[PDB]
Amino acid sequence: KKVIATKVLGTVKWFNVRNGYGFINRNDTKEDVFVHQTAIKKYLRSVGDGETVEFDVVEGEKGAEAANVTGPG
RNA sequence: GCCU
Repeated sequence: KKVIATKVLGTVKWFNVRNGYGFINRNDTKEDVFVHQTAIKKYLRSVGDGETVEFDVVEGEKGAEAANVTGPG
């Protein structure tokens, strides 16, 4: 998957642990980006609604998606 | 695994 942007900050809109995905609102563009549980760095791979996260934006098979999702430090 |  092609990297489109790196070191992007965003706010978690919601993340559903039953379905394994959610959306992050990018702080730089105000657009939502899909996030799958497997894209979150070390339950073990989850983020919380309302938290600020840092991530890359990549081109998945269905459009842009988050990758390498971590805390901002 | 694209609005729960």
